[PDB]
Amino acid sequence: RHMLDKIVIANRGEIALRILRACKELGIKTVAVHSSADRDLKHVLLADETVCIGPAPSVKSYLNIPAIISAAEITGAVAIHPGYGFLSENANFAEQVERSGFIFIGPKAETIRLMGDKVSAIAAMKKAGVPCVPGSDGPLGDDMDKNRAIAKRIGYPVIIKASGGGGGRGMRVVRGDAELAQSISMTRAEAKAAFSNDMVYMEKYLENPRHVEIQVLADGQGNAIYLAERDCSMQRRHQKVVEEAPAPGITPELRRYIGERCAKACVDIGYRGAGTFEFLFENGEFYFIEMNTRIQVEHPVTEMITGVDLIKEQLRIAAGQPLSIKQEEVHVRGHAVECRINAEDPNTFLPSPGKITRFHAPGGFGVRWESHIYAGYTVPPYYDSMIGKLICYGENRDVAIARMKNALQELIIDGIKTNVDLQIRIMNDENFQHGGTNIHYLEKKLG
Amino acid sequence: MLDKIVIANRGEIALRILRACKELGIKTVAVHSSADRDLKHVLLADETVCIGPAPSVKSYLNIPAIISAAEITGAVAIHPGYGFLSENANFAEQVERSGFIFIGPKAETIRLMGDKVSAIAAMKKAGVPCVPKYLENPRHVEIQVLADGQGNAIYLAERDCSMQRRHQKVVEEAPAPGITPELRRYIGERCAKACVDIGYRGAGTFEFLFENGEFYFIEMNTRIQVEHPVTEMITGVDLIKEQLRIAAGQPLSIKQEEVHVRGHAVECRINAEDPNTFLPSPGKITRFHAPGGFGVRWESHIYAGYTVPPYYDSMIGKLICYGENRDVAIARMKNALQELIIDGIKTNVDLQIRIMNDENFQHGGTNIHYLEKKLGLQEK
Ligand SMILES: NC(=O)c1ccc2c(c1)nc(NCc1ccccc1Cl)n2CC1CCCCC1
Repeated sequence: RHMLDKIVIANRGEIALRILRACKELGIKTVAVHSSADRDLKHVLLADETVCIGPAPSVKSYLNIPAIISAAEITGAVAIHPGYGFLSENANFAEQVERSGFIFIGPKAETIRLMGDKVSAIAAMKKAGVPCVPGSDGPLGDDMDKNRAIAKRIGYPVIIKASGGGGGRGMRVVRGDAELAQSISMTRAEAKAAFSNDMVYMEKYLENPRHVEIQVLADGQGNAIYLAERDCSMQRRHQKVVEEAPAPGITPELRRYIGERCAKACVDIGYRGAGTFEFLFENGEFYFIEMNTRIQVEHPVTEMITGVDLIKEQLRIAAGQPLSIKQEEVHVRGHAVECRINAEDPNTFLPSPGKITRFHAPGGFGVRWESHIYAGYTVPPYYDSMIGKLICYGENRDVAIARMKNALQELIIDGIKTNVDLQIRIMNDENFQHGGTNIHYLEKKLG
Repeated sequence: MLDKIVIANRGEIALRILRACKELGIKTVAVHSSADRDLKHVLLADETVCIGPAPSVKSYLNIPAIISAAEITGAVAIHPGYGFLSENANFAEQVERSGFIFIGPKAETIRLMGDKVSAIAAMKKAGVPCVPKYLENPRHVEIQVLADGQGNAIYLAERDCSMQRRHQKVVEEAPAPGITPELRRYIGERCAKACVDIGYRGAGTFEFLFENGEFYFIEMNTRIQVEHPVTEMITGVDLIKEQLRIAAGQPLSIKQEEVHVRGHAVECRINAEDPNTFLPSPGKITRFHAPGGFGVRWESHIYAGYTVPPYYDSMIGKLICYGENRDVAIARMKNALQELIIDGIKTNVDLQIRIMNDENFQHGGTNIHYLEKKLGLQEK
C-alpha cells in the first residue's frame, strides 16, 4: 500500500515526539520544524531533518504559516501534521496547506470551519440526529423581549456562549432576567475582542454534568467508526488534569447509542481523520457541546482500551488508505487512566519553567510514559505548562488506579515545580476511587 | 492477601516483584547485600534488611540470613524470583518448615523436576513428548503454566527463545511464529495435565525443542521465567500477581477459555557487557534515558548515577515491545532501542539493533544455532 514519503511535524514537545514515533513505525521520513528555543527537544534530536522556523515566541514559529509551509517545500515533505493546539483547528492554515499542494493531516478545511463555528456546528449535529443542549438554535439578536422569551422556553439557568469561542472560553452563566441583557452584552464584547466575531447563542445551563467525549475515525473511503468514550471531568478552570477510558457508569447499550450517532454525523458532514465529539453527560443523557477536529491530548487512554494506534490511523487515512479496523473489530477491553504532568506551581497554578536537574521515568506492566523531558532539559517559558503524560492500564479501573499510584511514586522530576503531588492526591481521593465525579469536583476539593 | 513478603532477590526481578506487591497492597521487605543498598527496589521498599557482604554466597544464597530477616520483620511469605534460591529445594523446604509461605512449588516438585532422570520419567508418564533422536536444527519453544496446587492448571500460550549465545537467551517472543492454534492447544493441554499429575503449584515453564512440527521436552523451570513479560503482554495476565494470589491460598480464577492470545510481543535482554567480546561491564551509569511510547515496556532497576556492581550477573534490564502483529512489535523495538541511552558502561544495545534488523529474524522461525552463526561464534 502507498504511504506518505516525508512529513513536517508542525508541533513541539510530547505530541511532536508522539507523532515522530508513529512516523518511524510506518517508515515515514520526518521533518522537525522548531523555534530557536526548541533545538534540544527530544523529537528534534531524533528527526531525519530539522528546520529552525523562527525565534521563541509562537507567533514567529509555531503559528508562522509561511515559515511552516516553506519548510515543507524546502525539505520536499508531502504532508503536515499539526498535532493539537497551535494551528490544528486553524481553517485558514488548512486551506493554505491544501492550496500549496501539501496534505493536511486532518479534516477538509471546510469541515474545520463548519465545526469551528459553534452555532453552525450545533445545527449540523441536531440535523444528523446527535443529541444537543436545548438552546436558541441560532444566533441571538438585540431584541431583549425575544431573548427573555428564549430564556423562558429553555428554563433558567442559561448560558450565553460565543459562536467563535470554545473549550470553556467565551461564556457566561445567567440565572434570571435581571442579569440577561448585561450578560449577553458582555459576552458579545468579549467575543468581538477575542475572536473578531460578536455572534452569541443561548444554551440551557447544566448544573452538575460529567464531561464525556466520543473518539471517532473516518477515512476517505466512506468508513466512519467510534472508539468508545473518555471521561475528562477531573478538571480545573477548563484545564483537564485526569482523563480516563472507558467512562465509569457507561453501559455497552449507552456506548452503542451515542457512538453510532457520532459515526453517522461523520458520514453526513463528510468528516475525515481523527475527531472528538464532546458532550456533557447528566442524568443518563448526552448533550453535544462541540467537536474537536484534531487529535486530542488524552488520545492514549483510548489507544490502551482498544489497541488502536490513533496517530498511525491519521497517517494511513492521509496517505489514502482505509481504516485498519472495522467497527465490529473495535472492542473495549480493561481500563486506562491518564495523569497530565505539568511544570506548574501548586499555589498559583501558573507555569513553572526551568531546568530539570534529575529525571526518572516509571516502568512496569500497563505503564505508558508520553514525554520529551530528560535530565538536563530546560522547560521553556514561551509555551504551555504540560511536560508529560503518565498513562496506566489495567484489566479493570481498580488495577489502572493502583498502577498509577505506583507509577507516580517512581516519577522523579527535580529542579522545577510539578503537579505530581496533586496527581497522587487525586488517585488517593475516595470520590475519584468510587468514580463518576462531575466537572466541578476538583475545584470543590481544592477550594 | 499475604500481609508482608520478603523479596529474596535483586535487580530487575526484585523491582518487578515489588510493583506487584504494591498493586495488591502487600508490604515489602527488601533483603539486600551491602553492595546493593542503592538498588531501585530497595529504595522503594517499606522495610529493608542488609543480609550480608557483597558475594551472593554471603547474602542472596545465605539461607539462615534470609530466614532471619523474614522472622524479624514479621513477614509471612518469601518470593525467590528467578536464579539464586528459586530452584533450591532445600530452601523451599526450610521456608515452609520455618512456617512461611514459599512463593513457588512444593520442595518435592522442585526435586522431581530438578533431576532430568525423574523429570523425563514424570513427563513420559504425564504424556508430555520427550526426546526419543538427533535434533540438528531445532527452535526453542516453551509453555507458560499457572497451577494453584488445588487441582487447577492453565497454559498461557508459548514463547520462542531461539536467539541464544552460549545457551543464554538474548531475544524472546510470544506467540512463537508458525505455531498454529491446534499445535498450541495440543502441547498446552499436555503441559496443564503434567502440572496436575505432578501436583505443581505456582508459575512454571516447560521448555521444549521444536523441529518438523514436533515438540521434545528438555526441562521445566519450577519458578517465574526471566522472559515472563512477553506472555503478560499477549494474554493480559499479570504472572507475578497470580503467583501472589496462589501463594495466599486462592484457587485460579482464570479458566483456560479466558486465556486469549492477542497481538505479539518481543523482549530484548539488556546486558552490561561488551556487544562483541561479551566481557562484563560493571560500573557507574553516567547518563540514562529509557524509551517510551505505545506498546513499549521497560523493566529495569537502572538509573543515572547508579553503579552496576561487579559481583553479580550482567543482565541490567529488559526492553519489551508489543504490537497488534509481529511486524509492529519489531518496528516498535527498533524505535525503542534508538531512544535507550546507557552511558559509562558497555551494553549489548548495538547487538540488539543488529538482531532486530536481521532479515531472517524479521522473517521469523530462526533456529537455536542462528545467532552464533550470524556472529561467527563456536558453540560450547
Ligand atoms: N450548557 C452548559 O451547561 C455548558 C457548560 C460548560 C460548557 C459548555 C456548556 N460548553 C463548553 N465548552 C464549549 C464552548 C465554550 C464557549 C463557547 C462555545 C463553546 Cl462550544 N463548556 C465548558 C466545557 C469545558 C470544561 C469542562 C466541560 C465543559
